[PDB]
Amino acid sequence: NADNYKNVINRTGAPQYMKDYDYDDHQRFNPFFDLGAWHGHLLPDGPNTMGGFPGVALLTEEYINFMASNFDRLTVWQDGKKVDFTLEAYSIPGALVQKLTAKDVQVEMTLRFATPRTSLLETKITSNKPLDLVWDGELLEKLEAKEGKPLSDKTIAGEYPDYQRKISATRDGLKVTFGKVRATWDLLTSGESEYQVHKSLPVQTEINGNRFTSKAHINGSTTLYTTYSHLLTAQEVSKEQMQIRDILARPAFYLTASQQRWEEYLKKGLTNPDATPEQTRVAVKAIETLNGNWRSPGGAVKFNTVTPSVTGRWFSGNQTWPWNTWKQAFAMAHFNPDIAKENIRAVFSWQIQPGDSVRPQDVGFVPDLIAWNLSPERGGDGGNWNERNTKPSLAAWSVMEVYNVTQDKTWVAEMYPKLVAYHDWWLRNRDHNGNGVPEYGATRDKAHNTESGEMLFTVKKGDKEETQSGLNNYARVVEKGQYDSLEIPAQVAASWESGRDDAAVFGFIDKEQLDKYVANGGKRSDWTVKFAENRSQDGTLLGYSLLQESVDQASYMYSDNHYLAEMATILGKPEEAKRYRQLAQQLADYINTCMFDPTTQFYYDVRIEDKPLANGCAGKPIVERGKGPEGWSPLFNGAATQANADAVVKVMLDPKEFNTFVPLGTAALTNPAFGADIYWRGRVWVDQFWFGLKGMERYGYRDDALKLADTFFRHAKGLTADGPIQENYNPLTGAQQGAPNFSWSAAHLYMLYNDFFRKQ
Ligand SMILES: OC[C@H]1O[C@H](OC[C@H]2O[C@H](O)[C@H](O)[C@@H](O)[C@@H]2O)[C@H](O)[C@@H](O)[C@H]1O
Ligand SMILES: [Ca+2]
Repeated sequence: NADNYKNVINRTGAPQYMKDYDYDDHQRFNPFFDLGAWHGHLLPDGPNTMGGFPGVALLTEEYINFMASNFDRLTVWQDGKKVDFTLEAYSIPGALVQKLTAKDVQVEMTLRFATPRTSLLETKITSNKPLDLVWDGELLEKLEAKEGKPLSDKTIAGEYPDYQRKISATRDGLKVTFGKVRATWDLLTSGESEYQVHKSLPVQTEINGNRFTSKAHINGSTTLYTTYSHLLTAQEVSKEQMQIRDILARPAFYLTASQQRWEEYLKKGLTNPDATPEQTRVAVKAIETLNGNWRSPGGAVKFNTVTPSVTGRWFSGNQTWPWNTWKQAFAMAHFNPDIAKENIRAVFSWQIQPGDSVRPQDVGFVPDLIAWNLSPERGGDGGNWNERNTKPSLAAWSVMEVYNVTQDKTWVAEMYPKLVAYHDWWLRNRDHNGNGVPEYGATRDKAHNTESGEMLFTVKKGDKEETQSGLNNYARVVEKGQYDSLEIPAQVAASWESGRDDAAVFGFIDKEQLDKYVANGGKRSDWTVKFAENRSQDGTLLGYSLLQESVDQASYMYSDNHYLAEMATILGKPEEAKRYRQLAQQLADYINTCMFDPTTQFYYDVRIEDKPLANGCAGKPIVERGKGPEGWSPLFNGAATQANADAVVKVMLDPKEFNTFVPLGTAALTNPAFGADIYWRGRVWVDQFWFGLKGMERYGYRDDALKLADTFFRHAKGLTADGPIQENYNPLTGAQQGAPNFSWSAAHLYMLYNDFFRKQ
């Protein structure tokens, strides 16, 4: 029951700036969103906010921007005298609650969500005499701050002259109008968006520039109702009036709907009886977090989706990525299965079709990033929407977990063809050596190449830049190697497509570390990831590949074939299933044979060397760039043989390798590029962690995973505090880092609850 879980996350705070950013540019507060709505609310922290839920957070299509600190804050007056209240404020799963206590008057305010654009406040007043009610509010003025401190003296209206915010009174409340602003990286409004306030009683309203006062009289105890609605289009504004009228006409129905929606989340969700109360509350933090990141249809995205973080700088709006989607939907299938199915649908709703007007050669491609606004290339003015690359595909796994939970045959029939086209695209456009095993890469694009299809790249040295074109020139410039750095947009995009930005296995390594690598007898060339282009037989360019085959990528492909075979068998396709089992078999054979080094007893990526080996392997395992989580991807995805897996677990459990203060980080201590505070070269991510625990388990090492889970739990910082879920942990110290309310950490924290956490 909800009440058992008060203040799981700290949702207090009084924003002072539109961008009230923390150190990494994320909104430093944690607003309550639900039902996919495009606004959210914080709790009051003291006297100045008491009587209201401060911090109206607006989701301006692709970003989170605060509107007001105080907005619709109640204050109570009896015989011209202000009533003095003391405050209790708390969140629960699915609602914010605050109570104001005094001698002769008491107020109970409960804020829940009614529709995907409209939240509902219930104000329950209890009094033995008549009362005068004052609500007040004030829009924000100041622009930007970091850690509470201002970065400038810039004002919101200065920065956006065409915003022209205007508070206006109405027949049953007030409203805020917003002018058109197309600040592509900051603030995005249609020109007809609004924040509407509607009340269940007549009120009298005074507007004073960018603040308001509103008054009313009541005879005694009474429960009144208020709607708050952020609406982004003229068409939304019209289509809501009707739904506001039905909420005020029957509030209890909507409270009850929400109230019940959440009891069912918690019921379906909290299914591990071995878990401790502390661990069960971590699971609920994740469910809240995950549900908060759920957005309803909005702009170009016709489905309900889930973003990496609603308070994130670049993860807000309905901006959706396939990678974290699979992880999110795997977890949310175990509690909010409806929206898990929609998240998957949303990612596949812009899958490339035959005859596409941008990339007809990318059929099956699933974009890296979809959002409210399409790219100029597709008709919109969006700067985030991205088809430079996809991301690593665990689609079939994620789709199969929803079916595991629901048993819905029609779900599998819906998805199968979407997945098969994605599978086919990998093999056609990401297998430079037609050898059956994928590379990470990039697509053909404005940013990657000329209109002739000649790959762009910039050569840098000292203060000198030199943009050039063509794979011929690129090859040469690399051979000579007379540059400080070499920027290839297409190669930059394949690091995105890898899922890891700074990774050792893709050649990234700081001066001082590389120097010690050389002093230990390495050559600098060992860290140079070559790059090539994929052409059809017709000579058409299809994209690019890293001249390197990644072991995680091959493992995910094994999974893809594995699950597509089961899906095929379920849909009564025995011959398509036999073919996927065979592809799977060839991938396991290639992974074990080509990517496992018996010497160091672990898996690694392979180079696509200029000529293949005697055993069909495109190259030798890239052991010289150290070990990392990809090493146990074959265990997780089930590609590994019992023996090879036995070896990998030996390494994983070794204190000098991956078994650290927080285990299973993103580079072993023995990696040459290792850095404890480096995101993808040391720091522990919960997904990788969990892939690893599952991997041990699958090959008989459940009790060892349970140990590591207990270590993770005792050591990972803040896990049982009330702070938002973040991205990763330093493996030596436990410090958290990365964006608050990070979905996939929630996805996988939740699954750690479901699989491995227990009473010790
Ligand atoms: O938009 C493509 C990109 O989106 C996500 O990364 C957002 C990044 O945007 C800027 O590069 C910013 O400076 C970074 O700090 C921020 O993480 C995603 O994580 C990438 O994989 C890629 O899809
Ligand atoms: Ca290949």
